[PDB]
Amino acid sequence: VNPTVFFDIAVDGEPLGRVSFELFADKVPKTAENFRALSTGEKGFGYKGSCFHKIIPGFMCQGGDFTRHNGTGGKSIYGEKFEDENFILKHTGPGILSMANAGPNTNGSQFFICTAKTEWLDGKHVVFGKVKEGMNIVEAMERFGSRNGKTSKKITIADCGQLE
Repeated sequence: VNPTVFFDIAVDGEPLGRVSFELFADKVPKTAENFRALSTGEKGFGYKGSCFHKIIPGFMCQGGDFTRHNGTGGKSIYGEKFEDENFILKHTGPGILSMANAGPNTNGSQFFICTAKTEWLDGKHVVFGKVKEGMNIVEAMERFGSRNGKTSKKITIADCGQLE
């Protein structure tokens, strides 16, 4: 019953491929739900059209700032911010999907996809999903990043929604 959502990823507008994700609703219901809803855009805003504004090769690709596209924006579907649901799940390797934040209980809409084991984030970021299909696309994405996270082409979610 875990949901599956997808991003049609594009680079300066040119389709790269579809990545799909398993959201672990069975362990972090509220967090999975937030990402699911923002992927369908059913609440009237969401991820369609936003970019990955920070990609650091060999570390992670971060996105989800759909209000300001630069790491300052984003909102949850619950209000402005919500709490750390739990730290059951660990950053075990590439493909892990996890919440960006600015300290305890500051979950918005921003997230990142690990491109390695990043266990130093364990117990400080809530892990809630995993890539599933199209890890390779996220690897291709890694290559438009830089050591500081500035990206050298506009990597976008041209479309997104739920597959199941």
